[PDB]
Amino acid sequence: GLEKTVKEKLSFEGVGIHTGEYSKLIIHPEKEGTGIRFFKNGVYIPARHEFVVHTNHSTDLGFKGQRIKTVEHILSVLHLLEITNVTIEVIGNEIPILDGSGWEFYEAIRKNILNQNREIDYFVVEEPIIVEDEGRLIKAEPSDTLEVTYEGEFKNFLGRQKFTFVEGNEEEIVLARTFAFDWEIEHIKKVGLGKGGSLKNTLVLGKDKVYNPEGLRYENEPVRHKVFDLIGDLYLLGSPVKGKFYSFRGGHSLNVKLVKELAKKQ
Ligand SMILES: CCCCCCCCCCCCCCCC(=O)O
Ligand SMILES: CCCCCCCCCCCCCC(=O)O
Ligand SMILES: [Cl-]
Ligand SMILES: [Zn+2]
Ligand SMILES: [Zn+2]
Repeated sequence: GLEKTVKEKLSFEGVGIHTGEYSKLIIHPEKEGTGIRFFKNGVYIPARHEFVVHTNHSTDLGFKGQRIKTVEHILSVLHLLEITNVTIEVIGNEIPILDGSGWEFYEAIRKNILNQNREIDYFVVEEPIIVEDEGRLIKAEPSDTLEVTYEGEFKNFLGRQKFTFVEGNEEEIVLARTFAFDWEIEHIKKVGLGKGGSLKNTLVLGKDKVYNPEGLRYENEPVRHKVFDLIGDLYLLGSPVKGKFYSFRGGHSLNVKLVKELAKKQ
């Protein structure tokens, strides 16, 4: 595939799920070889693993005193559409959560793609690798196409379920929303996070119920979202990725761990 950017600048605004503050981003086109980078208060923050500063409840990046929380959804959409050269100006300290999925990002960007004059140099997983953390595990192996499987084991009605993404099925995960278990909301609030969360941007699940009146978009929306999250974190490798991944109860922390190990080996 050819490197790509946007035909014209695109903007999105709303509240940050964690800061609860107003935030906006403006995606500006860039020439070939530029890569993906954020811009905040005068500083450019490359969308790469070296700049990750936090991974609990979101993937946050930072450089020279400037931080941007929750980049996983916008990066996932960019990765899925193979947008390789753009500057994402950010107003605020976090990417707007919108409806909790990548839908708005996806539909807007997909309609404004601009192919460029340069072949994409994909990050190709060369050899099998596995990272673990108290039961949680992620395995990556060679593959000509990006394939991502997530298997969860939930302590509620969801039980054990899995979902596999394969190239071409982007629409099957870009609508999956951010979720959250009622028994964990106090903690999230207590650690200074989740200030902008609401039934409008997050699926709240109980031991045996779904609080949102709209219910789940798919019986397995949570695992679909996890796949969506992992795909965004994988883009932190600096280039579109080709490989087969299997995540069992993985989260941002483990996702970034895998990314750093892959980058290290290669
Ligand atoms: C670990 C990942 C997730 C990010 C989740 C942040 C969102 C915080 C939750 C806010 C929802 C509050 C809803 C009130 C509780 C209720 O109705 O039972
Ligand atoms: C179903 C749409 C209704 C809006 C969703 C209701 C959830 C909002 C409650 C959290 C907002 C309060 C933030 C705070 O804790 O100060
Ligand atoms: Cl925490
Ligand atoms: Zn926590
Ligand atoms: Zn997410």
